[PDB]
Amino acid sequence: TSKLVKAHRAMLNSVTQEDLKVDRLPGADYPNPSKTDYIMYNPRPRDEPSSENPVSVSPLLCELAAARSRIHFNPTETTIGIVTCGGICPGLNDVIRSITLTGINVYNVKRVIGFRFGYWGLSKKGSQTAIELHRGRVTNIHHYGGTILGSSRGPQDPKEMVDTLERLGVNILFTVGGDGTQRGALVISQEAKRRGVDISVFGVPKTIDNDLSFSHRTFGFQTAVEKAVQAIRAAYAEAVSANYGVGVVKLMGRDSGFIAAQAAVASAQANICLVPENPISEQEVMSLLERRFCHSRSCVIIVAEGFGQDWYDASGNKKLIDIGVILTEKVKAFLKANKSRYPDSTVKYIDPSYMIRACPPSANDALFCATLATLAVHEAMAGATGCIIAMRHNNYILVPIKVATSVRRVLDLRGQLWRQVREITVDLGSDVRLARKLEIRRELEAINRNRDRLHEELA
Amino acid sequence: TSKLVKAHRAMLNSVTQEDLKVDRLPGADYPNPSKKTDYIMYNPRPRDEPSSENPVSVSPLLCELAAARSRIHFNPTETTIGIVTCGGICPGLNDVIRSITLTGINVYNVKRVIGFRFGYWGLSKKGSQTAIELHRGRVTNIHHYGGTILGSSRGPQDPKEMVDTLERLGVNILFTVGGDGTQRGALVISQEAKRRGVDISVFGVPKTIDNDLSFSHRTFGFQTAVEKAVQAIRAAYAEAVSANYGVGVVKLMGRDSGFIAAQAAVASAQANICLVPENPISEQEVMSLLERRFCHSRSCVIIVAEGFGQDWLIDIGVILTEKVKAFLKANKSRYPDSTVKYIDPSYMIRACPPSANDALFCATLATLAVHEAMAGATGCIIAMRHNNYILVPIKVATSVRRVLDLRGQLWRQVREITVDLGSDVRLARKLEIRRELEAINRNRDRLHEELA
Amino acid sequence: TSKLVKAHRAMLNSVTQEDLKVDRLPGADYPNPSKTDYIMYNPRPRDEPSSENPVSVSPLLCELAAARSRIHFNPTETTIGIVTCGGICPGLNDVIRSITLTGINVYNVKRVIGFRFGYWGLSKKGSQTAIELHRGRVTNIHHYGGTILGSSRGPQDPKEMVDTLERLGVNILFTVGGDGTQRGALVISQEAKRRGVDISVFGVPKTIDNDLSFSHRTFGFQTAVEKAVQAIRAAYAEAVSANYGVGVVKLMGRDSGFIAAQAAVASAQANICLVPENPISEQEVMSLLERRFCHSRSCVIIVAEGFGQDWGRLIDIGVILTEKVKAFLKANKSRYPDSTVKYIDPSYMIRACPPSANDALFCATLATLAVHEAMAGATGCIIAMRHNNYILVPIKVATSVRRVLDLRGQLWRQVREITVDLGSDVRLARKLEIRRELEAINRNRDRLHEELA
Amino acid sequence: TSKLVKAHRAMLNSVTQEDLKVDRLPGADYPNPSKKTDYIMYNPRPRDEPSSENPVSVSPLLCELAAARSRIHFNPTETTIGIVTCGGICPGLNDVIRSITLTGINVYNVKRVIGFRFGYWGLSKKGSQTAIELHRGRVTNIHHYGGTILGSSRGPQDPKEMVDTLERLGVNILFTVGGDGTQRGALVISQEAKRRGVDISVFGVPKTIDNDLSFSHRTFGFQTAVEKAVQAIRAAYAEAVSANYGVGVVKLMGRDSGFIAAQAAVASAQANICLVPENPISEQEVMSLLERRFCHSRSCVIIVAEGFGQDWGYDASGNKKLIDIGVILTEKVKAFLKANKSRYPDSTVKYIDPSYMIRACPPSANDALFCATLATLAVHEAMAGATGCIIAMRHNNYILVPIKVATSVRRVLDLRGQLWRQVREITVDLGSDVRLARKLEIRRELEAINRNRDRLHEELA
Ligand SMILES: Clc1ccc(Cn2ccnc2)cc1Cl
Ligand SMILES: Clc1ccc(Cn2ccnc2)cc1Cl
Repeated sequence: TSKLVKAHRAMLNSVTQEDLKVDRLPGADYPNPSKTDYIMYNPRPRDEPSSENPVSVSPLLCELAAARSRIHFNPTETTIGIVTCGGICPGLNDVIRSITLTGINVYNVKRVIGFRFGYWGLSKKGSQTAIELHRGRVTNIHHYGGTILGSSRGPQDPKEMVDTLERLGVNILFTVGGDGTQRGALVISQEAKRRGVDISVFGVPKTIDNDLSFSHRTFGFQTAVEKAVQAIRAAYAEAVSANYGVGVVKLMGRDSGFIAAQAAVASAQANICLVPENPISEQEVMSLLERRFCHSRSCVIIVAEGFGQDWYDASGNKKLIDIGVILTEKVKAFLKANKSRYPDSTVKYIDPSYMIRACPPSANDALFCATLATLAVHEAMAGATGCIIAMRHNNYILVPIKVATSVRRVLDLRGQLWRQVREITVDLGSDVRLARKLEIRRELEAINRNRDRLHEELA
Repeated sequence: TSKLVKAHRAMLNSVTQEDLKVDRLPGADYPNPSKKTDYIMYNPRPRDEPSSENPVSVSPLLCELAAARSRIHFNPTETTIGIVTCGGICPGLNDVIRSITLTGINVYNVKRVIGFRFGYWGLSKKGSQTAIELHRGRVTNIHHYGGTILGSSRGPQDPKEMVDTLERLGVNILFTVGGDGTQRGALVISQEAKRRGVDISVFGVPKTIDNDLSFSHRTFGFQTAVEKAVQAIRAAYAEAVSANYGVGVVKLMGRDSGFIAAQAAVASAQANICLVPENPISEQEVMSLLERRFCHSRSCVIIVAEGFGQDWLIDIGVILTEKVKAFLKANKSRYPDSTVKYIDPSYMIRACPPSANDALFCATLATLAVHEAMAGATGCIIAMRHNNYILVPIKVATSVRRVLDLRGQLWRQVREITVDLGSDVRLARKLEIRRELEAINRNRDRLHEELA
Repeated sequence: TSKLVKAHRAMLNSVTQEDLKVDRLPGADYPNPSKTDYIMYNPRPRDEPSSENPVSVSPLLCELAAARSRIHFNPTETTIGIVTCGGICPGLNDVIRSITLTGINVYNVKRVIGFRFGYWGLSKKGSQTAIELHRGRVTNIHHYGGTILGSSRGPQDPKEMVDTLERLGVNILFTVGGDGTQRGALVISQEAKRRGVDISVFGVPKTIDNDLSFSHRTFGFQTAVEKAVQAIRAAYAEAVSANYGVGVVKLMGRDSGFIAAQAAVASAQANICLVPENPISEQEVMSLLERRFCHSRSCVIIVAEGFGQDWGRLIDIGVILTEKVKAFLKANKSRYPDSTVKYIDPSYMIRACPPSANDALFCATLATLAVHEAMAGATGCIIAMRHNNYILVPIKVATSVRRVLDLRGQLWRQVREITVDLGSDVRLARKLEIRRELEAINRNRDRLHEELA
Repeated sequence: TSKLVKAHRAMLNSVTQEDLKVDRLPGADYPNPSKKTDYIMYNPRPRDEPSSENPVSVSPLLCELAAARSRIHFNPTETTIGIVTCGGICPGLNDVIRSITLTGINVYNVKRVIGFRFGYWGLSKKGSQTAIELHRGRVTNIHHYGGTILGSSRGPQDPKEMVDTLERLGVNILFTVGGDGTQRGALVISQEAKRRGVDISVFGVPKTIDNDLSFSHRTFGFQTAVEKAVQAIRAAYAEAVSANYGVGVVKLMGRDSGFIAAQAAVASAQANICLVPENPISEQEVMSLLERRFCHSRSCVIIVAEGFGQDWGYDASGNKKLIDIGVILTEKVKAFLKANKSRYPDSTVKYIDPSYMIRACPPSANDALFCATLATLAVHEAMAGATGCIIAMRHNNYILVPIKVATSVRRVLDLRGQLWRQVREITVDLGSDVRLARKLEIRRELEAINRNRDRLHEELA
């Protein structure tokens, strides 16, 4: 294929144009109380600019998401279900709210059910806990972080859940969660189709890491970066205030390190940036720290939680070793070994994970959540199922779950972002004597200029 | 015929593929002390249905991708870079200054970087005296602050005077950070310096908060502007809600667009009326929407773009404010006690550092602008389209401008939350209290149950 | 009488110890389901530290506010009323919430009524709009600015309002507003006592200007400063970006200029600071601006809304001062050729916002104590903060005097410290400046030379 | 001892009026280049009721007010000022550095200002080499940032070495920005420099975020710390609420006090349990409060001061040697919930150490102004020959406290005071019942809602 990595429980070994076909629940009878279009996967041309229009490098076309002239489900007779799974994430309530109010205010659906604490709230034993989502209940939930429905990790019995959906007359079930959640949602889809029950299962991709394939952005990412940067600023001030001071700060990234990268660059306070895409040895790290301490009394280390997972697997995804705490103790033991050279020295660990997830979204992420939701509803009412909504090239597209779980995104280590990271982070490939000379040369040239202009300012 | 408007002094009456060719200063001798031009389609939509072979763009237009080049035209250790910030301020102006400075110094190792004070006036013979050296030490933490250390000013100077100053200071590359007018001036400087046969690259960094730049989905400062706008709406709302028949008027940015007005209205979800230039309506149309709102609520919030109602360049905020006040003082009968609050948050929106996302965006826009100017790009701007960075000829970028698609999903989402006269108020208000009552009865039932 | 100013319709010409006696509704029968103490007005000693303990300069003693062993009203039989009057203010909802929940959760009162849009919500035609304040209704109101009850300026008929209080069985009415509100609340108090009706009227002082007498702090002030400072930072960046750029920024202060002062000092970006306490001429201002433009291309002017109220034909001193400066710079185009003047009214972003956590805690405490005291039969009085202690002040007193910047005080020192001084010869000052600048840069030069091998 | 606690190595067993006398360096020759000491009572509470004569303080103690003096002791244009920041960082450290610098330069026009790097180590022979010049240009915008440009370090140095460096650099005034350890060191330097008869003024700027300083209602950084704590609680709460039987443990500052824990708990109003050193309780007492909370809610938030429960797991450099009560309490709760899986089946426990986001940040504008004032006054008084003393804030006034006194006593939550009331008001009380008492509460909202229902039915018509 091209840019993407094969996921660990991939259902596809490649993606053909057929794989991108979005399952449509049979029928399209009722008019929207309010033809499918495509966009190219790759907008790069195959040839150089000749006489005729340009041609995509990739044969892949993606289905654009938008409110349909004809809808499949009958508005005033439909019941919408929502369930939030996994760890929390900025704007979870924003998705809940926009789904609720699009169903109520735009399609005028019969009712909206919010299932409590993830898939457990569709189990026979926790279907008792579900709640009614009227306007009054979601009025200001978007002003807050986490989820009013609550969440939980891991799966339930597909049969139990489809049982609860039928019993509550749920025509559309919106699965707000990560890879594992949407793979579960495909199981529910194939169970409800095994029974021939008219239910649409539709995924709203919840990943803060923004490692979603056929996606440039997922909701919560931008807010996560903003927060990460504020955590780095505190790590930096804590580290700078100490002689041979190290600040370790763990940012999100199991599979990607997009947060680690973008936050490192944006703060411009990152001296070392450890991401899963670029795995390096313990001694490689300590060597970068050693280099840094040649010329500065201060080092700041960004580490993605998915880095150095050799210094497993829960329910869907993978059990991480706490690389933050490991890396912290490794550095401490390295500095206690070279007390000779780095006499007084201090190492500070920061897990800002809680302040990053558990907060309302930036207005830009809030608007993005609102749009992702409203469109997901517009399409589920038009019989879309077994699919997610994502953002590519300024457009909203529908991706089959089977595809979206098969491939994942990952830093291009030859790309402009990672350039800008190496631009600011320690490079062993710089002679520190020669570099530091040419530095003070410029500093001196500049200060002598000011000296000259100040002499001039005497009457 | 697509989603662009032809600009007021457009230099092109159409755009052909030739018009998109980016001027390259002759020669490409020196190697990038760091380390074929590539394209992306204008329109990524296919002409046909998904058939056997790969899909084909609806539009014949191809855009030049911006990236660090294997071969550069200018000699690093012999080059001098010039920067000038023009017009009104904007979030992350200092971020662009800093990243240009430090990319030139730290990545290309240029001889020196000159910052011209207060816009084009700082290249005039009479203000070239005020220009400053941009060493690392001078730009260290400027990105943490709003406005511009160089300072800015509106309007033009003598092209000859400015090229004179560029030659005298040995400026090989001049980075013009400003709006439409600035970049049109920058093309004048380009054509003057080429009339003299002087090896200077003039390169534009588009400064518009309104995000109305053609061949662009995003301009630096926009996201931060939205974030701030939303915080101003939240204060307008709390001020209006606290009053019986309370109106909050809040003026957001938008001379030509109303992208801020729209996105902020939707994101806050506190906008009852949203006035933008793209949708001009009468005074009575406004007062009718306010009247409708006051049928069911004691509270109205009005978003107005500074470029709206320019037939009532005129302070529509203060006009609209007095119009509403005079309308409510007429109709005291119906709206007895009533209060109207004007808010100009313009100052808190422009004059502030960027959000981390806009900071990263500024940094990238800059670093790439340098990577391309060193590779002999001139008479062009850098913009963001479809997740990619592209080089657009100034002649093109000034010929068309962006504008809200009133049939597009964003404006849908605005009408979704703002007063609609086209809704029967009796029928709507009924179906409202029906749901309210259903919900109340549910809670009632569960509370009755709570006898353990 | 010394450091305070006499208010414009003061009910007292001085304050005696008797004037400070806080009206107690007769009876104290029921136990708190949960002796009055004093603090000195002035804690300064009359004499030196001699053999015996020190003695206050002032004879005045203030009643400390705290939960009483015995309360006057019967908890499960009491109804509490709240009304927010005037302009909004950070933490209005915080006061509403803490009063509500102290009455409910601590005293377990029968019910709590919130009267809509200020005194209008106690008028016969408006009492229909009042609302029930259960826990569920005030749960998260403190996260927001302005008032869920809503507010309105001006008075109503005292008789109409006492009529509504009796009809709704309101035993305690909490008046959240400024001077005018509490003077109205005393009228209601004296009307309800003219009828012999067992109602306690208790004031929670709402002033952002913090010009309340017998008070060092009022709720909303700290938050106001924080916001003011953020407005100055934008004014500054707007002004700096222009050649001969002026930023005018109007902060709160009708009678005081405490916000103007504290914000000027805290930002340290204020070049001129105009406050009502120090009224100066138009030409005095333009002279300070002129001085500033001798050495800098940038001036930032803090103006209190109550300054220069004699410049007009409150008058909008922000807009006046703005046009005056513009006309002065257009007159001296010769000297200040290109020049720009930017006005900023951040008034809306300052009032209409939730409180800083420190102001939220302060609101919570002001409220909870106001309830603890009203249940113990306190009436015709306000609660304020003096010298780290909470005290009860008779409204008659609190409306008679107001606070005001001490222009010889350390704060105003720190303002003059950073704002243009005409009393500096600019030639001699600017010399001694570049001397230090050069000394400093030569030092760095020396240390950089050292860093080479 | 009456309201205050005796500190662990207190230099006084009581405070008399003589103990409050602020050491004045002999002489007061030069005029303040800027154009008789006043007192305030310790306790402003009267002994008797309001009778015929003026009221009399309960306490005989009078405190010296701090303010710019008509006559100063040191010669401005001939004086050198020294600054050193010690210990852990704190909001507005740079604000104190800046205001001291610029008051000395701009107001007194002192000869020079030296900033000693990384605490007392920067006065040691071996680190005196690292000290820096503090000109206007160097402190211009440092106040916009957290931590210290000078840098800091814990622990002591040789008093002789440090006085050696002070004499060699001609430092007339040394400003010690640190905690009570730092100021006790500063008294050692004071008594060493007086043993040599060297005209040096040692003046303390109290750096405690915990706000446990005696003869002080406020220390710089406190308000900002609260603000930040509250934002950490809000994230702890949202993380806990999103889980079925979800616990959020959040460690706030408080080695000796728990003022942050208390004020943050009350202000957030999201705290279900609040553990502070002043009120030590058993492991089972905690788990019992959690158990109670889980009877009625699926969500618990626990505020723990770092100085609480220091007997669940002596004394190295400073006061003690703290066990990580955050991590202990976290594992204890986890093991308790894993034991009662029966009752609390699915359950989640989240630990949060927001310590770094609280210290390492610039001050709130209110704390910035407070830092600026503390500094400018400290300079105004050191120039007027004040030494062996700190500046603090009491009853809206700035006072000078002898270090010997300030290190002898410390503040601590009054557990019968209105603040701690307001904490118990919102935190789990075992003295509400299972059902028979714990019942009367679930009323109100239902009674209210039928009224609104009725009026909404009416709005047909
Ligand atoms: Cl919501 C979601 C998130 C990520 C992915 C692909 N992926 C990324 C990392 N591991 C799998 C797929 C989906 Cl459906
Ligand atoms: Cl910097 C810039 C800003 C806006 C536009 C398009 N335009 C023209 C007039 N209004 C918007 C073009 C450019 Cl090049």
